Amino acid sequence: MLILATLGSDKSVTTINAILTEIFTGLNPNKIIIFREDPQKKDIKGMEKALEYLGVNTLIEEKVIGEGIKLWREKIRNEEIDIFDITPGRKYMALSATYYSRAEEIRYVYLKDEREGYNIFGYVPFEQLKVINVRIGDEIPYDPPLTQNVNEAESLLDVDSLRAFINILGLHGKVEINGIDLENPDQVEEICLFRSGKYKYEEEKDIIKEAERGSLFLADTNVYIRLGNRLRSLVYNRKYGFRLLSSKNTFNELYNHTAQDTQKIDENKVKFILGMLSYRSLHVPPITSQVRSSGDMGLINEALEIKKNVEDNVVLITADKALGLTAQSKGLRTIILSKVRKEIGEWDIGELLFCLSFYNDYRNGIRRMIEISLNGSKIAELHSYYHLQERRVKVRVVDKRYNYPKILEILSEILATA
Amino acid sequence: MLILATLGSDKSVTTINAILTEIFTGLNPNKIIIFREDPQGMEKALEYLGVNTLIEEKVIGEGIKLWREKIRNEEIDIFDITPGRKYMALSATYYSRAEEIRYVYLKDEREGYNIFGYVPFEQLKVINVRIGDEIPYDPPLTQNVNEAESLLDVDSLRAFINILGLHGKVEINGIDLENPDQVEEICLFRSGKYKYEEEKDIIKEAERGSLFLADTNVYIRLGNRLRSLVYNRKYGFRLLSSKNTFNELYNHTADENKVKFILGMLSYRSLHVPPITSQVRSSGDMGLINEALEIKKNVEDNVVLITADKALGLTAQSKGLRTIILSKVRKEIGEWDIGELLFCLSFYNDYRNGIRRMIEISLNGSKIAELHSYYHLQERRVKVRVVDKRYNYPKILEILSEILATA
Amino acid sequence: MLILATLGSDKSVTTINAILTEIFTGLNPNKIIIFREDPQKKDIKGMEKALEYLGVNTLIEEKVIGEGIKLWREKIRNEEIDIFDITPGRKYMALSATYYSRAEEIRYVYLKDEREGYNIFGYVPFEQLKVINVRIGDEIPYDPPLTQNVNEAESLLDVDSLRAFINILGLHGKVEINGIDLENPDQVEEICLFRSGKYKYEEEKDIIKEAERGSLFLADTNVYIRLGNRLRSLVYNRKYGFRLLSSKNTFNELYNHTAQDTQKIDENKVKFILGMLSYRSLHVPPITSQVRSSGDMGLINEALEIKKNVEDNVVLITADKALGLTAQSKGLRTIILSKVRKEIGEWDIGELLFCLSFYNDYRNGIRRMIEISLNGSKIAELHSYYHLQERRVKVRVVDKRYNYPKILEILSEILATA
Amino acid sequence: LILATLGSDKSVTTINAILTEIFTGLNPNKIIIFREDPQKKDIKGMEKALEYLGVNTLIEEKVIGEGIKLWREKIRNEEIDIFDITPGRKYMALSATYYSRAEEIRYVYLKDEREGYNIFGYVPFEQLKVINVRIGDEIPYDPPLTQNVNEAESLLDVDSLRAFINILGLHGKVEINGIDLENPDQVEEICLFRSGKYKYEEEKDIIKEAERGSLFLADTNVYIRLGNRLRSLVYNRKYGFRLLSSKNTFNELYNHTAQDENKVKFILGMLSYRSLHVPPITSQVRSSGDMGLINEALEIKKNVEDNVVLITADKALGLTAQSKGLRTIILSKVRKEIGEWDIGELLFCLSFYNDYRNGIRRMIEISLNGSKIAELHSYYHLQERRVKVRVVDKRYNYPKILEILSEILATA
RNA sequence: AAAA
RNA sequence: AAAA
Repeated sequence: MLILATLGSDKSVTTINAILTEIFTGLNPNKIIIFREDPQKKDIKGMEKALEYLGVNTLIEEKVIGEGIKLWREKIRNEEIDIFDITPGRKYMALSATYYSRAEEIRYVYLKDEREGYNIFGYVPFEQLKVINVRIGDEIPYDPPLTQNVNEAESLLDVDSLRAFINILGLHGKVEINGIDLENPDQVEEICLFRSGKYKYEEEKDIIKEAERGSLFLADTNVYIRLGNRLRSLVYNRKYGFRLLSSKNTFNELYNHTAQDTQKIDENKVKFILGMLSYRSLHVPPITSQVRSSGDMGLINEALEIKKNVEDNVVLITADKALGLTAQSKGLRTIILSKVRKEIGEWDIGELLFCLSFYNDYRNGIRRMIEISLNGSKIAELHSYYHLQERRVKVRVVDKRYNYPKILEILSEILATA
Repeated sequence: MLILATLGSDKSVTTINAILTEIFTGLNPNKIIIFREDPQGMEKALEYLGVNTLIEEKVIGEGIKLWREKIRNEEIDIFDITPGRKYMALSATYYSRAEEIRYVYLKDEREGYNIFGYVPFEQLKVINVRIGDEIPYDPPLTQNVNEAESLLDVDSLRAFINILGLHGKVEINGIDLENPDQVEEICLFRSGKYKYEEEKDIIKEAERGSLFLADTNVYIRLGNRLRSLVYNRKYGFRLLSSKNTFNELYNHTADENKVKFILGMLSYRSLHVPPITSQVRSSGDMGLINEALEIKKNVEDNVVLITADKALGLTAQSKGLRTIILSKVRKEIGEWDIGELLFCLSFYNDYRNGIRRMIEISLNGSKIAELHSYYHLQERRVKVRVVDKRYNYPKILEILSEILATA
Repeated sequence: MLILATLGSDKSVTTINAILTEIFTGLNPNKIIIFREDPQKKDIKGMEKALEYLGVNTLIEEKVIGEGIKLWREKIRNEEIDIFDITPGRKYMALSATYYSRAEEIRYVYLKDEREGYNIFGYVPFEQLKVINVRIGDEIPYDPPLTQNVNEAESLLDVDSLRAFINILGLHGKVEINGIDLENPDQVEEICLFRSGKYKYEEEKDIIKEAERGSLFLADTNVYIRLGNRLRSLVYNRKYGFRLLSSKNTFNELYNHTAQDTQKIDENKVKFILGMLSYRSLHVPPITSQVRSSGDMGLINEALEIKKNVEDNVVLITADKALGLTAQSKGLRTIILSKVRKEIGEWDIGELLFCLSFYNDYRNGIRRMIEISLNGSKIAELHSYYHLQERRVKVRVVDKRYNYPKILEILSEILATA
Repeated sequence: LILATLGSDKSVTTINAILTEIFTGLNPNKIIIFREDPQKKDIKGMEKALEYLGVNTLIEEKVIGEGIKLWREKIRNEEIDIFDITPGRKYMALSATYYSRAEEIRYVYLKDEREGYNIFGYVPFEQLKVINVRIGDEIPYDPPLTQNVNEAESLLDVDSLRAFINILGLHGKVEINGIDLENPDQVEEICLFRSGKYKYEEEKDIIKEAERGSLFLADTNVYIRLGNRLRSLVYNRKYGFRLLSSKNTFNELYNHTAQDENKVKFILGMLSYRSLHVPPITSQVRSSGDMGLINEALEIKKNVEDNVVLITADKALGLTAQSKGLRTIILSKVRKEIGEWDIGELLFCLSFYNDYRNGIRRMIEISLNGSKIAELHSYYHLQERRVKVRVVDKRYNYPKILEILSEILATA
């Protein structure tokens, strides 16, 4: 009997996430109505299956109306509706619904920081997302449903959906990461913590500042190892573009530690492999052909040769103080990653889990299982995935009541078709 | 007595454009009140439109309850609820003292969030949210604008044409595109008025996450439209900066052919930080294919070659290289870039082998402004000299571009 | 109000083609019922839109009955069916329908040669596919509808669908191919005729026979040029596998005419490019390097080296007599393609149009247009597509009443989801 | 006492429909095969095969010809007790259900049709239901013993040995003795992967990439451990067989077999390699090592349109390949197959290993309810893929029948 | 669409 | 069209 209505945007994600957020306040609709201006490109019944996995069976009817305000007037008014979410869609659609829907309740999902919007459901932490009764103005709490009838335990999750998994799980209690000893991380584990942003260098903000000034960058090996994918944002400036040059010396050092032979894997090969993959994620290998191993003087000399031949200032980025001093002596702008700070704000938990799953799936010695637990009990385990371009991790859920990755997997497929 | 109100969003572009759209329906308010959610040359631009108004920014704070009680404490005639959050628009249309609530309806939102006038005004409808009828445009003339010359980017020049079009027939004089010489035909492709069918193949390959290398002619003819063709949401900018193409563009840029390769190098630098670190030293057909093969051998990504040369493309395909060959042409039946066309035609005009000629914009047969090529180290502008002081909108678009750049 | 019911098999293609064959007998249902023993793994959506372009505009419903002949007993008995098609699905399912259905007609689609089945709709010529009333035994003739409300002129068609387009169009009258003098083809046009199977060499039967004996083949350039993709079937048996070795001499000759430089395109460059593409579709380029051997003796000398170091018999294939005689004087078994045969049976019309579109799109002089005309009236034009692995031809329909490629394009997307 | 069935163009369906009915306890004197086309069997040891089952029968073939009308005419007069309609076209099955003199119409229902069209007994009989279509009762299996054989020895392919186990399982508990797989040594672990009893988690990635049209190169350990199961993993209906024959892998396999302990794996790998590939004799690659395989993959990647993927069981090699831009599938994680796997492949692998084990030679035996039935012996031939089965219990010599059945279907 |  |  319960009818839940909403508005159908050209964006699929807002309409989807508005419906999904409402289901997480305990509501169990039996019919969902999507009022549309224009027909939708193509939807799927996978929304029905994803809702089914949350204990909800519902008919999903789309009603196409058109542009007219009076046409929206009439069809909204004489439609039997119990709850009406108005977060998606144009402003005139929400106005028409609010004033003229016969709904008992009209609701609105309030996202304080819109910069975190338009991502997979659960990506934004649920403390920063508010469901509001627009008629009274009251924050309305989340009642997170459990998963049901989920036959498949394994799913493939990207970094954003892995973080969404943690946030959705966090509605039920305390989520914890097992397999990492946060008080005594080894060399690679410390590297993964920097790569995820849990630990940062204060001088990263100097990289941002120099990017605004339009300088060009060259980085040594450890910048790629420790900053990882986060280096892309630091060196990108909206007005000047991608300022990081593809250092020949840095690639040569990464190549010599990873590609010359099939040496057995120890901690230092995993560390240099993390740098090599991060380097490849940002640059095509500039070395079409060259093999020369210098390390310290090589990067400085490469920066000097570039300095002589471009108008822009060349800033050298390194985590090595001795190299940084030598570069400054030869007249080079330098950013030395030295000051560690632990992040109290936002960081990439998904990236950390990706990095740790990669480390433990290929390390020598006594490896560890990377697991996610809720209120002390194990919920899922994590395994690396071969495909490095469409980056996924394999989540095996050991608790049938909390298999949100399967829903997130289906939702990711819906979002990807757009 | 006449007071116009709107909402203050985190974007300045929506609040600004909502005010200007309302003014362009004939409105001349004395007070403009912007109801904001937090403490965040506009008055000069409204001055240039004959509007002498007080712009007051009234902060209410977060919460729908705070708005339900404070939005009423003001006298308003016309409230435009287009910008801002939904709940801010919700309470404003229900608890304001406004005789008229309006909404600037954007038919296609992908054209939004630009400078005022960028959207063609046939796609922009001002409506009263209670009746729903279209409110016709009553475009004001420019007043007290004494400086005739302005510097406009490619989008502002398009906005000038559209705003001028509200007054009548807009024409360009000094160009005959029939029999487009080599450069003229190129400017048509750069502007998008003429397009290659195989541009869809670039879009399709970009959706699949391929990397691209393009020859010199692709940068020349596709221009900066390459930016949207090779950009995918999932993987981003898929066009590699070919060292072979840069070498050939640098060599030619070291006078009809010179225009071609300056246009190509301009687009290249606007799309790429040049590949300074690459050791490739070739500047020919086989150099491009061989550069593509070397990249293909060493990267995870799929490599696709873009060329406008059948002989190159067929040779590349004979070496196992997936290739997009721009051959077949279609006349665009929808949107293209008049500003890019005029920027391109202005640059050519100064270096034509014939006699110097003037490109001008006219309204209903009467000359409005002239377009002059302007060269700066970094900026990409055209100098517009308005000779009809009633239509000196470039001065206003110049001011608005400044305010948007402050973002 | 026609309710056309049918059986739903694990194959979607047998279901899909059964409905479409019924609708090409004038039938215009408003409801279509699919009876299922199992719920379909996939979920078809464009099946409705395909029928809308044929002016049908029906409902589709999947009745899941399950295992058991009584369960198929009862749930078929109390269901209103006018016309029932029993072509798809298990035999027990058809028996339940032809026994306990209140259907007026019960229809079977008879396919004489099954080997041409399970393909895109319209692939088998409609003169080899019969619609039969099971009660009477009589052959209901075809009433091919036209296309309605389809304004997207352009479509992308694979080889099979292109031949299906011709067969569907042939239901209305004389289908002709414009842009080629069939009786006076030029060098490349003659090559396309052999590649398409319109003309064959009688000695192709010798290739099949020597394959069944487990011989190994070396083929010169003209074999790849003139036989094209048809060569794959000729050199393959289920027992001994793919018998064609990747000749180093043939690739060198193909490379020198196509890849050594960016020479302008004339007839001969197109001819050798067709050979190079065919060669690449059958072998990995064997020479990791160069040997700079090209001509008559190179292939024979290559065949002699292989013969002296491999146990299986080595058979040279060529279309050049002088090379063929020279090889036999050196003690090599040789298959010489000399005797032409015009195909009175089945050949590959889609491949011919592919080959001609490629030739005319990268041609030399006067711009010839490849068109498909019906009853003298231009129906569509053809253009080449960049992607050689997923092979397509761009079809532009100039007649809104015959835009079957859009339906075949939609159906192809459904078939690919398997 | 007359059994009828339909004659399809495929011999296997008509044959297996007859054999399944015999295994529901039927002992006919006359079998009628109703056909549509003038074709025949061209030879049949079916009477000899059925004679070994205690079925002294005559097999008759009635040609009718295309048409629903002709079928309706010629079916009523035929006196038949049991008619099976599983093979053939629908219409021939449709007429034989409505216009036949048979008192009982039956249908052999196969749960997963992907397992069909194989030698009789290949499908586990739990998946095979004989159904009377009038009511719908499942008819229980009543398997006949073997009579009048006197030839103990047979040569069976992998699929017949599996068919032997399944048919023998209708009489109760089948066990394999002389084999202890727990505590698996190096070769025993290999045989378990080849048979599919243990599978790699990353085999799913091979399927995924194959559906996307990728080309594959594999190192030596993939051929050794995956064996002939590679044929299914690297085959896609849209693009075909996607595994390139690596010259680096062939050189390593050739060096270890053509010029003992631990040589068993490399023979097994080479047998799988040749079964999947015509050896790349035309390739000029001469390396036989880790870097050689990666470098061969790079040169192919550079020169071909297809995406190139490397398969290896060596993490150090795979991580090196990934460092060079190569997309790599690394087989590392193991799952115990909860479902179907190849018992015949395991026994073929273990039999071959048995002749070269250390210390004592142990004989592999198959038993029924604790009683020995047959022994498995390795047999060597140039193009065989055969095992030698000596049945010691006259009552259960189904290999002899399967040998005859393998011959009939071989002429396909 | 001749063990779906 | 989660602050045109």
